[PDB]
Amino acid sequence: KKISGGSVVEMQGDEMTRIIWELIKEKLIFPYVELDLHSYDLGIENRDATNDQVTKDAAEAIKKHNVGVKCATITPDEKRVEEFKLKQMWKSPNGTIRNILGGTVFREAIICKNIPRLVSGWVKPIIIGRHAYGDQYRATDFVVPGPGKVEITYTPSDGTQKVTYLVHNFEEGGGVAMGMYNQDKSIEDFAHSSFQMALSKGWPLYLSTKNTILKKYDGRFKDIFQEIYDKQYKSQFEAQKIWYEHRLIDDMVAQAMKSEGGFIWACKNYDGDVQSDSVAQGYGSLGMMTSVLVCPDGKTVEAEAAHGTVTRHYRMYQKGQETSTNPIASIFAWTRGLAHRAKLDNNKELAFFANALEEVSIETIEAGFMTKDLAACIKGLPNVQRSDYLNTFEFMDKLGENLKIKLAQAKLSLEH
Amino acid sequence: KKISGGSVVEMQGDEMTRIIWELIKEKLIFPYVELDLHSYDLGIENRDATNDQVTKDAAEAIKKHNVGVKCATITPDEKRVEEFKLKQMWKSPNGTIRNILGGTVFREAIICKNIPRLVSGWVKPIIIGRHAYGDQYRATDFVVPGPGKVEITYTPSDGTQKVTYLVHNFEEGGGVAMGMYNQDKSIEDFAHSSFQMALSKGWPLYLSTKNTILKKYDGRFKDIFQEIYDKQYKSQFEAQKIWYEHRLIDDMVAQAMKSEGGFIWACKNYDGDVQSDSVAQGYGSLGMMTSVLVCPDGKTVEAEAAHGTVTRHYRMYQKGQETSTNPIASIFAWTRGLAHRAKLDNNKELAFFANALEEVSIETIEAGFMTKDLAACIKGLPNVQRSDYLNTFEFMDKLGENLKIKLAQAKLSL
Ligand SMILES: O=c1[nH]c2c(Br)c(Br)c(Br)c(Br)c2[nH]1
Ligand SMILES: [Mg+2]
Ligand SMILES: [Mg+2]
Repeated sequence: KKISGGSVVEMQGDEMTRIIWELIKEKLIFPYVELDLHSYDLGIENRDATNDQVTKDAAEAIKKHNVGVKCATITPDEKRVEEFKLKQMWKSPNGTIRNILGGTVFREAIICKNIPRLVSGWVKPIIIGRHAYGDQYRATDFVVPGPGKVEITYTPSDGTQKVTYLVHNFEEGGGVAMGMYNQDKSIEDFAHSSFQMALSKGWPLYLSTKNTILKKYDGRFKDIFQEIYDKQYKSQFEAQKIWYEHRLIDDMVAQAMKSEGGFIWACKNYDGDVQSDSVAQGYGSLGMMTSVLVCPDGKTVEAEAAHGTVTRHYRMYQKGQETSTNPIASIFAWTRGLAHRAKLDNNKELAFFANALEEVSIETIEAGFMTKDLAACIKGLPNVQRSDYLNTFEFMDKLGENLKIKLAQAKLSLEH
Repeated sequence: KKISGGSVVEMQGDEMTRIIWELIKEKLIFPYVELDLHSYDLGIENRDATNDQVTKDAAEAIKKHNVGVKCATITPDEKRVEEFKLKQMWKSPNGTIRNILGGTVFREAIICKNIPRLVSGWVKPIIIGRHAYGDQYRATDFVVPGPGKVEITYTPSDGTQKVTYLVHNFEEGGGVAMGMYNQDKSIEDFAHSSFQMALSKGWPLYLSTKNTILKKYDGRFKDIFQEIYDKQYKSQFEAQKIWYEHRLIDDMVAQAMKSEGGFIWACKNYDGDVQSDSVAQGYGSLGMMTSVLVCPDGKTVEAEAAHGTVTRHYRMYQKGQETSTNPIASIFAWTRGLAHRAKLDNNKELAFFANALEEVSIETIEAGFMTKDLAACIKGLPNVQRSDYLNTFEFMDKLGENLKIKLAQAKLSL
């Protein structure tokens, strides 16, 4: 007897993280949970073979089944095109999925008592709410080949007017130009999700923009957040002795760095990409971070392993060398996805399991059993010896052992 | 007898930094240096009164005299428009000046042995090379009022073709849109300045972009840097056992944070704005940072006090309250400007003076005499008592006393 998991959309990935993904399912999920798994191969070869259609199909399946769990993938560059003999330099699958679903990607460090922080003052968590739609991630950028005029136009759908703004007149040589946008409804959804997250955690909320420079573009984010706060959330914030404030991005980063944590940080798409990584590194390890896309319907989520594909480790693995790759981000993509699945299905057994696997992952590391990266955090990379860490397989074995113990003990406890 | 300073363009600023600016010239510069000072009032009231023309005139005067020194100014928002009863919400004077001059803004922490870092590993300096032209700082952004099509077009000056790219078709409601650009020549100048800085310091250089997303726009920065490195700087870097590498911005920040410093970080305009402040905060204090615009001609510079205008302190000052405002950024705008002036004029006396004032500023803080902000860095703001710091006037007095001693001793040593 396994737990009835329900419907989950899974997206397979690339390189080392693809290997780890299969170990996780084989050792940590499948022995305990029975799932109706809707699998999509987002490996670079399958994306190339389906002309990136598999990415769009996976995003539509998430809309249908409400929970997706995604493995980290390769976003190809010139070198990758040559390596895999790709038809095109395919766009980021994350950008494609996020553009289809919309929402806010909430990112937070996975804290272990024995991992030292780079920022000693951060005693409370920092949650990054990254706007997942538009801006640089759905932009139109091109090379300007020589002298000439770049203009940007708006034509309302009634056809009664046309506005033409001059971007730049290139007089000597060329350069680059780009157009980008955002949608009012997407900004409103981002605001609602940020206010709701601040209220569920009982922490103040800060929105960062550069509205002093982008008066109209960033000014709209600032105006939409303020308007929604004043009309729908101000009394709720006052009741919990918390607040909402707008800050300039350069002021916000410096304020975050010298703070003690304990706040929600609403970031525009590009800033949330950079800041979520910086904050994760500030808590100790870039890889020790959750990443959950919360869609506007309040029912759909996509949990992911946000970090790289770890090419260096993958090359070693191919050459038959020993590797010690951290699987926690991939584990927490599963647990966060299963926890949301459990919440939708009112499934106490799956809710218990998802939480238990997160506890086991943290308790394992805190018991002194970890991969090379985490061992380097504690000791410093030059002082790390083979005895200080477990290889990928040894670490997964330790986790499997600890998970079995935790679930067996919980079964025996509820037997009265 | 005073030192013959030469021609310097000065730009007066706003609020608390304006007060401090006058104290600096009165106590630290004028008693020792005779200057042909070309003064421009970039105070928010004068910018409003001249319809922001004073900003453009100051930028042209920098082109002419090759040295500018700028006080921090207000970039107005809605609240500022009401406060000063402004005709318009005037654009950032820094954006206006940088757009006219072009170049790279080099930013670096001002290190004092007794100020604790937030990042314990940073034992060597991090120099940020911020591209000072285009991108978000010369963008065309607007509100999209409802459903309709946003398009971006390119028309070559020969008129033989027209490219129209669809930005977005707004189907339900409106939003926002923007167009932005950069110039090949400006990118090439940014590359040259970054490679030259890395070679003068003997440190590796990293360029950060998001070329995996903005394949064409950021790809051009990456291609121009690589092309210039391979053709003009690779052997020079190999001779100093240093290197140049491109990194994705999110990877670069994490790598910088866990490093020990000791590198040049070439940043695009927007990233250099955020990262220069983050790095300054990592070394201990946001305000303890130099900011020098190095123009493409290799002759023109604009040194500035890049931090805030300290409105909170200014309000206290107006109410007759005691204030303790750090003047170091404004002092180093003067010293960096005078050092460049001295280099152009081959003036050993001015070169000595500029360096001496930087030494005095650091030695004064290291002797335990500092403003409230620096005292809070050492003790923690709740543990700071009035006896731990000097007010603005007391601190400026300490510096003046120390500067007089240093210059008198150097004169006697001749
Ligand atoms: O953009 C960012 N963010 C950031 C942080 Br959150 C830290 Br702790 C640090 Br030390 C630095 Br350099 C940065 N840069
Ligand atoms: Mg990232
Ligand atoms: Mg800044």
